[PDB]
Amino acid sequence: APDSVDYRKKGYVTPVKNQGQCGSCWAFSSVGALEGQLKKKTGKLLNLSPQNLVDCVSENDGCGGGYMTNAFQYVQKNRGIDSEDAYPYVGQEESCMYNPTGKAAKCRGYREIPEGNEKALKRAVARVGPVSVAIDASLTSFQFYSKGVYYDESCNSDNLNHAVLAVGYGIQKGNKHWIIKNSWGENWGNKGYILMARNKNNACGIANLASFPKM
Amino acid sequence: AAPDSVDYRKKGYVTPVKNQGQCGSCWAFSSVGALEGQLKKKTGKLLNLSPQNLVDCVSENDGCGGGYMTNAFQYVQKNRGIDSEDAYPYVGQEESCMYNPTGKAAKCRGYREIPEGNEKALKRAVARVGPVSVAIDASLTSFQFYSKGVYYDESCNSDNLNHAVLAVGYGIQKGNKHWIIKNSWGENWGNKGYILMARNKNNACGIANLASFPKM
Ligand SMILES: *CC(=O)CNC(=O)[C@H](CC(C)C)N[C@@H](c1ccc(-c2ccc(S(C)(=O)=O)cc2)cc1)C(F)(F)F
Ligand SMILES: *CC(=O)CNC(=O)[C@H](CC(C)C)N[C@@H](c1ccc(-c2ccc(S(C)(=O)=O)cc2)cc1)C(F)(F)F
Ligand SMILES: [Ca+2]
Ligand SMILES: [Ca+2]
Ligand SMILES: [Ca+2]
Ligand SMILES: [Ca+2]
Repeated sequence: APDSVDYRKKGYVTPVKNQGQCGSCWAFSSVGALEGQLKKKTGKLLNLSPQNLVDCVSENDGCGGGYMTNAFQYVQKNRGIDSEDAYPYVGQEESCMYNPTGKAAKCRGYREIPEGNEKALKRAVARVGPVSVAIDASLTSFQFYSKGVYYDESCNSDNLNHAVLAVGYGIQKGNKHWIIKNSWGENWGNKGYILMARNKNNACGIANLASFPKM
Repeated sequence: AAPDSVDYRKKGYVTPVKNQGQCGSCWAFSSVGALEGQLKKKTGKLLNLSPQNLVDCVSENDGCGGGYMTNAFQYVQKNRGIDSEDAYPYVGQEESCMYNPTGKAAKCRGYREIPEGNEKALKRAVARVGPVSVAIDASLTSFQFYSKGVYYDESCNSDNLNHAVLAVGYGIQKGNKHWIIKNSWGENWGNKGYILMARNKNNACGIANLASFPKM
């Protein structure tokens, strides 16, 4: 495993999205991991549709929230997920409108990172690609993050409430970090990204509910 | 059109009422009951399946901390099997996964969901398939102290699903349509462990909001 990796440089990460008021971060996180695998398997980078997941993953609760594994299982059972161009984001739960003609990716299952294992999360980001992760995003400090390696001990690894995407990891000024892609728009944080402290005892519970799609 | 009333207990599709104890494992009892009914339907054999196997091994759920039935059906499918209660007994607390393939007694090819909120679709599913896993709002004190009769309470909350049970049938009693529900709180609870819950009373207690059954 390399000491640092960044999938944005390789072209495995789509532009930062804005979920709006909807509790759909889990759909943006799932799509980001699927997008990375799709690029890995076909050489194509394209936007996949979070709305498709919000409207059709009955295991989840639409804008009320959800888990990424349920999203990967749906794409697997459904035999596909639409591209964003074929099923645009609207920011509110609506009836399933999945369209097989707009199918842009498939999923053969999923793999979960063992709970709290930052070492395993790091190997996955390195050898598989971007990995869906859950963190505690409740603090005002995370919300007003702007630069540097974010860390707060008030972060509660037992209070997971937000889904994001680990697109890489590394070190900045001797400080280990995860490169995290958020879905709060290009203006939140650092152009929509946040560097989160790595190996500081699973800060913000970053390795507590991580998983990635199989393709 | 489906029959006016159905009771799979008369068909031998339902095992005795179990007691989950203090563990938040109602979802595992509801899942195993739905699997036990399809197993009886497809093979003619009725046997107890293991809730413990689900509690210890369904990583998508939280063990005794709670969970959902669809995650359990998805585990049995992905796992290629679920143990009998005899090969993996209920202990009422979270333990390490100790699934034994040699003790497998049922399998799952996935699951089907009932459309949300549709008590009509749920009635047709129960009649066509057998017992169906369902989730309800069991928080009311009237529910916890239920004894007999068709249960209905206007304050039951449809969006607050917090408990999993098993619909083994439906019918009518004293003019009130009902769902026949097997609970996992022991035989002393309710009516020998069962409760009749109001049917077609605008989805009372959210009975049709999260109903599913395993494919075999
Ligand atoms: C971020 C965001 O926009 C909302 N946060 C979440 O969705 C968060 C992500 C996890 C990865 C920490 N999850 C919340 C959540 C999970 C699950 C549900 C839910 C699913 C299914 C149903 S059901 C069975 O009735 O259809 C009901 C609820 C809701 C929210 C959580 F966990 F609360 F943080
Ligand atoms: C009945 C009983 O014994 C406890 N009630 C429940 O399990 C209830 C049944 C459903 C059908 C309403 N579900 C509760 C619940 C669901 C999900 C979790 C949970 C799942 C996964 C994780 S994770 C992300 O860490 O893997 C964490 C929690 C817990 C409880 C509910 F919804 F709260 F009523
Ligand atoms: Ca819903
Ligand atoms: Ca603080
Ligand atoms: Ca788990
Ligand atoms: Ca699931």
